[PDB]
Amino acid sequence: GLEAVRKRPGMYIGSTSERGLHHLVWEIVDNSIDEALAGYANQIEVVIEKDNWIKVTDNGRGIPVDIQEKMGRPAVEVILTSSVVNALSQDLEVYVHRNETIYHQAYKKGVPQFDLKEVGTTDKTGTVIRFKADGEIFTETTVYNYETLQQRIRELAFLNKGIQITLRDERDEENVREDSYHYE
Ligand SMILES: CSc1cc(-c2sc(-c3cccs3)nc2C)[nH]n1
Repeated sequence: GLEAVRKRPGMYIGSTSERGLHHLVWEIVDNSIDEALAGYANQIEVVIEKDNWIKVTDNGRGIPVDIQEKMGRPAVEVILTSSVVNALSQDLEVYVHRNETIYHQAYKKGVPQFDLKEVGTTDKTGTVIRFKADGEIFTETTVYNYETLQQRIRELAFLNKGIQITLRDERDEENVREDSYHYE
């Protein structure tokens, strides 16, 4: 049902301009805040990578992977194929650390490029998400802005005392810059 979303993305997101670009980030970030609020996440990271991809990482429990009873498809796929961010992203990747394992799947405009598969072992838990906005949609600007992301990270941490939130800009490879907030 993400096919409508790439037709009238105005209800879902509101304006395809620069402010709609930065709202993708708060979508994913909301999820890690949930994991914090439930009592399992305490650490969260945001990076703007080269070519303006975006990476969010937390140490919560990891998205559920168990197979569902309606179609035999994993929980994590059923969930992402309903994601606004995923629909309006031209590429998107996910890594999950769960059951002592590292699972992985990868999309185009919300269409799964292959079945969830196992790619390693772990003794951690958590989720990683990387995505790259669909330019044919966000015509105007595909460049993120540090100050804007930075101000909002700072309010979120002050709103969630005890939780370490970090931002980093890796676009200028020779000059890497970082801020980390952790209110007692
Ligand atoms: C950074 S994206 C992300 C997604 C999630 C989780 S954790 C979860 C769980 C549901 C039930 C038990 S853990 N669901 C999602 C979507 N955390 N971080």
